[PDB]
Amino acid sequence: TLNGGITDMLTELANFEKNVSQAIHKYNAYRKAASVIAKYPHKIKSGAEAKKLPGVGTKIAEKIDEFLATGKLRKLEKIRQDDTSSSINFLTRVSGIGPSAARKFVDEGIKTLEDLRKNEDKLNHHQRIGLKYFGDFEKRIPREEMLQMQDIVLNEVKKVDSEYIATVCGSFRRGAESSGDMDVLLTHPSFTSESTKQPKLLHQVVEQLQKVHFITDTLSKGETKFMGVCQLPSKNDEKEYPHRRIDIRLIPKDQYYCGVLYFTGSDIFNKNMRAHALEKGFTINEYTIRPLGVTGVAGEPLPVDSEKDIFDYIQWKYREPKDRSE
DNA sequence: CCGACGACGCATCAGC
DNA sequence: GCTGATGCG
DNA sequence: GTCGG
Ligand SMILES: Nc1ccn([C@H]2C[C@H](O)[C@@H](COP(=O)(O)OP(=O)(O)OP(=O)(O)O)O2)c(=O)n1
Ligand SMILES: [Cl-]
Ligand SMILES: [Cl-]
Ligand SMILES: [Cl-]
Ligand SMILES: [Mg+2]
Ligand SMILES: [Mg+2]
Ligand code: NA
Ligand code: NA
Repeated sequence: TLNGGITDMLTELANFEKNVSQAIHKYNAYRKAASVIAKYPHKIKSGAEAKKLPGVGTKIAEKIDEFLATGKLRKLEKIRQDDTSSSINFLTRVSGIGPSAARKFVDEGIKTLEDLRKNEDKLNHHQRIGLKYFGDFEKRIPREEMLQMQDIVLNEVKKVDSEYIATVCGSFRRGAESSGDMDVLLTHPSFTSESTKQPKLLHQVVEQLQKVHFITDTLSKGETKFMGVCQLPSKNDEKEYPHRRIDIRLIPKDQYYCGVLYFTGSDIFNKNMRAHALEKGFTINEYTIRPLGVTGVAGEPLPVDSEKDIFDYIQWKYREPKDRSE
């Protein structure tokens, strides 16, 4: 990767601001600069060259100059030395521990993996599962395994009701050679924006995937969103596969294209696109694109029959999923 | 200078 | 119990 | 932290 040293430094700065400083706009600003530098097709030679890119300003250009000249950033060398920041940064790597809980735990003297294991009684359900699979959740998923997982989910949903449609989204749909988790978009004709003609539509799918021992744990579960844990079956005498994170989102069937646009991401791509929509006078969520009125209040949903229709409303050329990895 | 920075589901808690 | 705010994702 | 107006 052409500018990997720079984008790694900006990512570490972003994480510092989110986890330690609890400065979410600085977190998003460093992420935006790292994203625009990541796609820049030249090896950056100066901070001035980088400042030409949108989202890189004076402060980050100065940090890039320091990094290019020395290979390091003093500000980060200090943060890495700092016990409190280091402990907080670590604890947020556990799923369900965010910046607030991480600082609370560090305040109570809970600062290592050992400390967490000893104090399991102070964790909520999600954090408990995140700790149990801390090691597994740090591993990437090879695309070959993503394909096996897709084949299980799609076949088990079909067994519940052949009218379900399950689509694997996220980085998988963008063509990534490895993924951090599996994201599944689910639809069923009995659930539309107009009516819900069947209860338990997500529940029945979750139950079936549990019955065949694919889903192993639940982090959170409502009528439309499931967050949990899953695992591929292994063969005789084979080492078990790592446990993996799985997210399932049931979307109204008539709102599939807004839903698949949202669930394909990337998250930075959606933020860029939704910000552009606002500049163009629309608001986009996972259900609808609506116009903004003279006062800025959302109007009625606009008709959408393809992902491209949403790009057309905001005057963007269509971008295939593989070109949305921002 | 200075306001705005994407949009939302589920879990948890405070206050009533 | 319900409603609203906050955390986390 | 950055940017548009
Ligand atoms: N704050 C966020 C977080 C995520 N998503 C989205 C964009 C996605 O593509 C997606 C699926 O979520 P993931 O967190 O699982 O991210 P990815 O699938 O894109 O990458 P990976 O899971 O490989 O890390 O959620 C979004 O719009 N806003
Ligand atoms: Cl901030
Ligand atoms: Cl460094
Ligand atoms: Cl809506
Ligand atoms: Mg994903
Ligand atoms: Mg996910
Ligand atoms: Na710039
Ligand atoms: Na976390």
